[PDB]
Amino acid sequence: RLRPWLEEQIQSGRYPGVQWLDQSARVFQIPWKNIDKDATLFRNWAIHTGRYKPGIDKPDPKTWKANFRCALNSLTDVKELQDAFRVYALL
Repeated sequence: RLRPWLEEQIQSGRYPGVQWLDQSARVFQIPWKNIDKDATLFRNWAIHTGRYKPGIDKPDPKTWKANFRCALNSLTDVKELQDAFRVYALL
């Protein structure tokens, strides 16, 4: 379920740093950066997967980021391009 969701998130542009680097190639970029106030991809992914209920349980970005890294790293159809940001290609 992560690949369909992630595609629209890059598209929304409502996540600073989360943008296409080569839209033709579906190559995009995630800002990989215990308090984070911002509405990051990790937070909204925890919201969407039902694992964070804003305002009623206490924010926790360490776990948001950890759990997003598990989902994204286990996608077979998303590959990381490697040599504070990660570059991925949709496939």
